[PDB]
Amino acid sequence: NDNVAWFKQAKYGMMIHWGLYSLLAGEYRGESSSAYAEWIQSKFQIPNAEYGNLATAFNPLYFDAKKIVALAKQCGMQYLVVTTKHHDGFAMYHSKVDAYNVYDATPFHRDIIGELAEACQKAGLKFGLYYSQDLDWHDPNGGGYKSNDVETAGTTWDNSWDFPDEDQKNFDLCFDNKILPQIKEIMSNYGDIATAWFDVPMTLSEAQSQTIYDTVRELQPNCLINSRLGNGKYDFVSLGDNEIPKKPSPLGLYETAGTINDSWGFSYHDQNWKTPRTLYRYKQHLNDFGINYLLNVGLDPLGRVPMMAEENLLAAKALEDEANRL
Amino acid sequence: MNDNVAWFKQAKYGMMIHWGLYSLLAGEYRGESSSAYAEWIQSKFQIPNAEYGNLATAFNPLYFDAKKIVALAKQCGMQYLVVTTKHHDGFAMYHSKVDAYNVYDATPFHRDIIGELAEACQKAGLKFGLYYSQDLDWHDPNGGGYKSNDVETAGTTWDNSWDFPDEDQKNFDLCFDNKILPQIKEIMSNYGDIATAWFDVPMTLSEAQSQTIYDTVRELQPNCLINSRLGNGKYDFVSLGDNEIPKGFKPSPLGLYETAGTINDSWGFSYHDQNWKTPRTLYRYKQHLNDFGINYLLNVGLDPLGRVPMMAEENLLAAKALEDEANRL
Amino acid sequence: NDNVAWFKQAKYGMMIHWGLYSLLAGEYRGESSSAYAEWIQSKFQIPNAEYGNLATAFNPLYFDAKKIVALAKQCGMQYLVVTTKHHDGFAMYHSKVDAYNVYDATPFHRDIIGELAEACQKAGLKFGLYYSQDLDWHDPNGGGYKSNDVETAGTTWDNSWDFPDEDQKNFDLCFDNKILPQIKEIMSNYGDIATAWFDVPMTLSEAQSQTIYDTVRELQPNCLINSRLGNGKYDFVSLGDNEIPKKPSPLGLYETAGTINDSWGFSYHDQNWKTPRTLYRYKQHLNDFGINYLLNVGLDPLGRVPMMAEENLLAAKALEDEANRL
Amino acid sequence: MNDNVAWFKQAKYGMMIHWGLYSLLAGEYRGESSSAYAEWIQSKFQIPNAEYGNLATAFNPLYFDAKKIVALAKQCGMQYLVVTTKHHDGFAMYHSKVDAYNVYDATPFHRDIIGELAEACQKAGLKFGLYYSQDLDWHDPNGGGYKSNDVETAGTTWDNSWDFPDEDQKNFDLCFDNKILPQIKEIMSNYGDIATAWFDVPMTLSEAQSQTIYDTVRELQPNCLINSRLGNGKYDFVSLGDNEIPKGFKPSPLGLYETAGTINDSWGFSYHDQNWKTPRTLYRYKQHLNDFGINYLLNVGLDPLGRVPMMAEENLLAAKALEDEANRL
Repeated sequence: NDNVAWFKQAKYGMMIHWGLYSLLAGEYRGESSSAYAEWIQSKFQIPNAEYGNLATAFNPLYFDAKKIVALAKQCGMQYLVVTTKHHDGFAMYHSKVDAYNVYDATPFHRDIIGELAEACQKAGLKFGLYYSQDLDWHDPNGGGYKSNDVETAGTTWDNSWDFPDEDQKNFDLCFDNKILPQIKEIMSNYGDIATAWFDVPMTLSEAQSQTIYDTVRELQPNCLINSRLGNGKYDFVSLGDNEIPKKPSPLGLYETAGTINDSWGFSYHDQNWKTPRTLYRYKQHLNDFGINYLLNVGLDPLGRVPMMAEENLLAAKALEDEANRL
Repeated sequence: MNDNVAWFKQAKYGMMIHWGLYSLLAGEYRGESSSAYAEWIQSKFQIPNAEYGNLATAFNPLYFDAKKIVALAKQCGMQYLVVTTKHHDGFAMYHSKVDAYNVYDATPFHRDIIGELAEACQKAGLKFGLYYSQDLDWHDPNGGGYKSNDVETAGTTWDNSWDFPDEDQKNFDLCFDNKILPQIKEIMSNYGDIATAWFDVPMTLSEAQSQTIYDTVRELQPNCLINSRLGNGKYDFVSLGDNEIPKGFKPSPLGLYETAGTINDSWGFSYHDQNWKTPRTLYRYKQHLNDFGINYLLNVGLDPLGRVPMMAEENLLAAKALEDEANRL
Repeated sequence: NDNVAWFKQAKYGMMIHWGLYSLLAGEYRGESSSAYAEWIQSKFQIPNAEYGNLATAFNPLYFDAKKIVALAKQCGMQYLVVTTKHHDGFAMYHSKVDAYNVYDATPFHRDIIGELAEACQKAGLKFGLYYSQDLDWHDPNGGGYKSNDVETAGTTWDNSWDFPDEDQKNFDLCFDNKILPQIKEIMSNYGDIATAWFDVPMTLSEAQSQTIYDTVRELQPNCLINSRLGNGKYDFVSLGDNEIPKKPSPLGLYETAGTINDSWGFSYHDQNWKTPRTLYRYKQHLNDFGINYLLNVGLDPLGRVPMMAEENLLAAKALEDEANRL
Repeated sequence: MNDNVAWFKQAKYGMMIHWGLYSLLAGEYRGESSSAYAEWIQSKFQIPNAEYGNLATAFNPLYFDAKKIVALAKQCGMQYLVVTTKHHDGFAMYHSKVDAYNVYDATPFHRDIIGELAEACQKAGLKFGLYYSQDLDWHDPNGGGYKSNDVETAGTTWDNSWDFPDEDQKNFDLCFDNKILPQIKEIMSNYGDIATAWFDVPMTLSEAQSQTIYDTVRELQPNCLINSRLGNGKYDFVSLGDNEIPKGFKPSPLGLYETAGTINDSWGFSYHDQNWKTPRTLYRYKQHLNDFGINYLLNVGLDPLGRVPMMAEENLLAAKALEDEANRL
């Protein structure tokens, strides 16, 4: 597509983390999440019955996709990527296949992904999706259960507390019944999807990885795919910073994702916001190396960009504009 | 007797709880900061009652647990707990017969917070006090404040001057008769023995109205000790305000004194306010007040899920450990 | 002078707090100063022999008046006011009358006020002076000793610890021997002085107040004088914020002084920096009411503008420029 | 015996001290932040030795008091104290015969910090350990690091590649023979019994040179327990690095283990780093390490006046109170 040229020149995007984890805001029964507040269910092994109950309290009165996209646009971000479903397995769109979602399970009773997809269409911002194709703590057969020999931002990679029978788990059950169906949903509704963001597989076959690639290719012909999916199945390489000089990308497309503070999900204890000058300088450094900066905002329980995140994005923009006048 | 006088003389330490619709905004409104006082946020931004009240539809504090809150208070050596029955925004945190603008009728939560705390205290053996905003009520067309705006606040005007912008056609008596006295009767009649009563310094309240509340409390709660703030003849202990603390003055004839503070700089929960007093500051202040025969009433602003903030709990518990250490050495 | 017109249009100035208190940086023997780190000697009643000993450690290797004035200039500040001598009584210039000064008492062995006066001359910034004409904790007969019935940011207003004989103290001794002589020094050397900043007298006669007024008028004909001096003896009223609407100034000249964090002097525990947006908005509000914003920087022990102060001034400038383009 | 082995098994808790020229910059250089590691600041900004060394002329820590530091350590139940004799910047914090780039010869202070701490520990009955950077030395033309820059650091290059930019003409042997071995002999001979010895993992040091230091320490300080970091045959306790802590691995044949941490995120003092671990975090970590037979070596980065930062002292003391409370309950 002309989508390859467009990504080469896009430079700057907004990432959005939002889900049930946002209501706990980095805190559980007087104890801190790790740096990663969105991992809180794994960190404290919160039973699905309890964690899911957060859905009943999810009523973000101040959520406004128009205002979020406007902010992104004012900062010169040319695209927006959003959590359709994180490791906890809660869909932030109206999933036909699973009622564990913002639309069916919450007083809010609205499709977040829908409102953001629309807001982007009208503002002329491309629209990307993140989806956790491997881990699903809500699914009896969610991924992670053949790869716990490594430490996480929680405890185990899988829901080992609600489903403590690793040897009687089968990821295929989860892949066939939830993963592929939900990927079809998000890739079919919500119009043109410019970017697709999957996790590095731990517990899914080359087949399953190839399957998602094909499903995305068929459904969203122009959709650029994050390297994390698999060694043959991508269009741009997501760089982790220590991979940047002073994973072959044949299209020459590169993205580095970061957050303004230290968490992806909202965390009221994390006030360690990168200063405007840090945000601007990092953006400048990545852009000069032909790397897109995908900068994460973790929306708060009322659906708001935290005050200091908004302030710092806007001040970073002012510094950039000032510097482009010289 | 009122052996309640002797008990207050020796109580030394209490928990205060601020909680209401303001807690959901958590010191933030449309990208902008509340003042140090997050509970004033409606006045600060002149949030129309229609919008602010809509917060009630989002109030579902899944983790609220009066037992756990009272247990914490008890573990820190606090002998009583005082709670916001209704703050300046005029939203009742109990099941008010007289006004449906309350936690029970207006919220998914559909529960009486004052009730659960009153019970939790009974069972734990902690006295139970009440705070009520008898003068300001931003929800009431004729709420107080509208004859006293010549002075600055933690918001804008003292009264709801935005929804009700006709200062010259306002009458507080309407509000006093229809909401204030009735609600004070409610909280002073239900929820059992009330050990402490906390009113604001009147701005827009006659001597009559002040005397009326005094009498109502005296009749309903014979042993209830009353905060000086109410009125110059109408109290049992003087609440001291920081600059009134030892190294005009209102006579305390019973010798009873209380200073209220917060752990951070806000009474209501505020995400942006992480300026928690260290355990050593909490302990030292408590010790200083207690040595001058002053009770320390220390405020916790519960978060939107009904939780004591992690750093508030940590700091209370560490302050307790320092105190115990010091009482062994 | 054309100095009246110039102040009406100046809008923005840098204030500098710096002295021995800066080395303690808000901390003494494991205990915190108040919000006002420069009050630390009074707060802990540090004996003059000990506090003065800080002079032996005062070697600010990174002090650079050119760089400080450049920053001020880049932020659009049109003048710079500096502590010649704060309540602790230590002169930050080469005082003939008292060797308790940066030049004579410190390894640094340099005139701070001199270097700043020069840097301002060359950059085309006006140059103002602050001087504590009443309190002097180093002087046996320093002020404050007839007015302790009120609380301070320390303990007593006077040095009541080294000199504990209030009834045998005589401020005239201090006024004649240190105050008037030092005011003559700072008002005679260091060239044109655009602004003069005295404290509200507690313990000095109408005579003594009139005397300083006259001395300034004679020495610095065009020097605009801060209302704090006395009810007949000023050119602009210094406003304290809660005095601003929604002290008659007949020239129509107004100044409000603030700090970026909560302290005037450097305080390593005070990281409560006003955000760029707060600084810019406050400046805008004061300027719209015809009030000059005098914004304080408390230099650190090495003579540096703290990193977050510099960042926040520069970002506030970028926001202002952005807003002036619209 | 070496009853020093039994003593380390039961010691549980030690104070580490970082202090040097880097402490005066306090995590800041020309308007810019050090990394999390303020002590790396010279490498981070490639500060020429002429300039960085000039900091020595400003080093006059009027409030340094080894007695008070050791007293604090003792009150927190720390049984030993380890100190930076010389960090990567190559500045000795003792009176080195072999190199005048030291606190005694180069600074107004004109005093041996290692000496005063060694004495203070003797009198208080605390063991005394030493840290020394045997490989990196940014002051030495032939300092280590110059054959291992393919990996990222808390600064820029591992070696001083800015003052000495001729990697291909550098020879570490020059540095080892003339500065490293001589200085290790100095610190291991003066300052009395040395209980603990802390070297960096070699990058640019032969087996010979590693064995040499081992032997030198063994000869000079028979009872000195040596940190695993030195070399795979040349140690007595394994220093565990966080991700090595229980819920390849190097065998500890004596069963001796140490984990070093800091209270905030820096080893050296940093004005901008106020991210102090809470007392409850300190206590819990100590408890967890101790239960797995691991000693907690907890670092304090002294400020330019030689002071334990106020929040470091507060947090150590509050952590102690929590520990004592928990050991009564």
